[PDB]
Amino acid sequence: MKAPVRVAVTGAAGQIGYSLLFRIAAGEMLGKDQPVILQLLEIPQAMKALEGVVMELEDCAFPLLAGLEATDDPKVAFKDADYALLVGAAPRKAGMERRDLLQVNGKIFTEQGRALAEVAKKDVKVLVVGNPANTNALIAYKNAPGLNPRNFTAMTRLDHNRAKAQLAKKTGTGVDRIRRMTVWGNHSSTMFPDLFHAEVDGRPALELVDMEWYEKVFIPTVAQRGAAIIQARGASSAASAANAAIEHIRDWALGTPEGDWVSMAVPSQGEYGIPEGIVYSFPVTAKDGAYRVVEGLEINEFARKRMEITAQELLDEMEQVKALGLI
Amino acid sequence: MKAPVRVAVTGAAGQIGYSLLFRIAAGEMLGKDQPVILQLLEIPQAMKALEGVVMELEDCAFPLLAGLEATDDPKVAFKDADYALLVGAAPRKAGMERRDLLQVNGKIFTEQGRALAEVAKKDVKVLVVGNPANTNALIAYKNAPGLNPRNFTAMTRLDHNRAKAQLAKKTGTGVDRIRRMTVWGNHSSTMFPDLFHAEVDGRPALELVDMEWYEKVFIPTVAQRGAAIIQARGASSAASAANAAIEHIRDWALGTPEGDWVSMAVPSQGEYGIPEGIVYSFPVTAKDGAYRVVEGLEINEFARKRMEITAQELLDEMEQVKALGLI
Repeated sequence: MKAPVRVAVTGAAGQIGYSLLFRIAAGEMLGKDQPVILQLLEIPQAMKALEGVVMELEDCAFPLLAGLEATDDPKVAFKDADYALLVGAAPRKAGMERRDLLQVNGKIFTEQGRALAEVAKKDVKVLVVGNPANTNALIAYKNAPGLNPRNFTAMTRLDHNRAKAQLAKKTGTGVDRIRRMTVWGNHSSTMFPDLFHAEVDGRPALELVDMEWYEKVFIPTVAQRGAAIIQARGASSAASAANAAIEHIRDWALGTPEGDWVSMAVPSQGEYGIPEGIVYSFPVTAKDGAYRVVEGLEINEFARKRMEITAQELLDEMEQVKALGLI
Repeated sequence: MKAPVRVAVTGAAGQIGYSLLFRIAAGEMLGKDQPVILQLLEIPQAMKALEGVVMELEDCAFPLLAGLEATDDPKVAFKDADYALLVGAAPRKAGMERRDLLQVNGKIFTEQGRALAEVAKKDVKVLVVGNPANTNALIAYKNAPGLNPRNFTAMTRLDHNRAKAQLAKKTGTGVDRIRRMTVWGNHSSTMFPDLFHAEVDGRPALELVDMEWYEKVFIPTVAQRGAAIIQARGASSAASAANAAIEHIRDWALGTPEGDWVSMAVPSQGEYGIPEGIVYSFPVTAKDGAYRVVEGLEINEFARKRMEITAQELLDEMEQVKALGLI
């Protein structure tokens, strides 16, 4: 009954894409009643592999996959796109410094931001997964004239889900009974998982766990989780990252649970005193395709300090891209 | 919410498992209101990697995942299991002939067959994906007296889904409009994709495509599809295989659509003249945990010949394993 929506995904032949595309086609991201047209983008040298991915999707015989297209041209992939997941970023080259990484991404996201502004739906919803997510999203929307900056977001949902999982394990309760978890700031190590407003069965989390555990165990464990996965499996956490990306888009489009909220890195408008422009993770609720930052939360010194630290890291990264003339 | 069911999966840390576990935990296999308890099995050397997979699953914060346990002991993994997906088989390393491979698979499935008979639910539904699927299932059920042999099946759903995709592509119609596809016999190359009863938008398939294309293009392409994916992506088609595995269990536990059927390799009871005992793919309809071969179908010589050839291959494999003292 519903008309198909176009979903563009970059870095389509990579690991996250491999764990992501099949669930999207299965209807797990936008609803089992929502047909989807996948428009996949890859760099020229990965087009053969992308064709392999296309064949696997066809071999799933998905009743909701209304269309499937592979290309190496952003203007074709983003054509009339309703949603865009920017997964592909700059590969970690050898003998390459951090700054050098920034310039490569700068070229990638400036071009993609331009393509989007040129051929996608004016209200296209964008999620940046490629690292560094927050700054890449910044570069993208700053280079997307005519489009709504607020429709450019970055992912922190994996960190958010990881936090919920740790709290559940600690308190011995189902993760499904955990709500109001918050991750503030950058996608990086300065990211701040907030338990001050989180609840376990309706009870404040800090009534179940002490501050020492929170500061000395919870925070560092959430921040190091990605590395733990790598040390154990010998590969990055692509499957859980893909799940988080799906949930990020899903909750944004279909809505958040009543009385709960999720984490999304979005362009700041000064909420909580956070500098404008930088893509910062905030607690947010969503309804009918629009999100809103949850304001009014009490912020104590402990949280304040960590929120400012991550904000400053984001300001620093923003300074660097400005210097490089990317924005 | 239904009471939780226990789903055992072997080779849990491998490629198929990585594309399989998350969708199962998401409710894609048994329904969005059916809680699941994943009991994962791996070989001792892969237990660390499996712990990594366990962490990624936790990090998805799945509301339906009521339990999660990793082990290297089949008696622990299959304990009270309602479903068992046997994915892990013998790894083919250099210096191993067919006989060598059959020996190790023989020990693997005799042990798992015995473990299932000893600790799993009496009505445990078993799907064998590890190759050679059909023969491994035979070894498994023959070594599981006490358990319904019809409960031991082998997968042909990927071949089935691939066949539907090719027909859809050729006729230029949505794959959702393709029904009554059938794959008979062995999981291997002698596998026979039947187009004589298939319909496209209600019309007989052979009315839209000719026999020349069927024999010279359709059959070979479906048979070589797995190799085509490897050549394009550089890796096996684990995601589409996991999808097929999910649909195989899903359509069995829940049910097949009205007026349609699917393909499943199951212990023959003499249907269509197929020797008794060998796990052979047949067209089947299913309802709430029980399937039935679609008998009474008109079989032409073109199909008979191929059904006969693939059946002979299975007989020979059965004789090979019998001579090795595995059954």
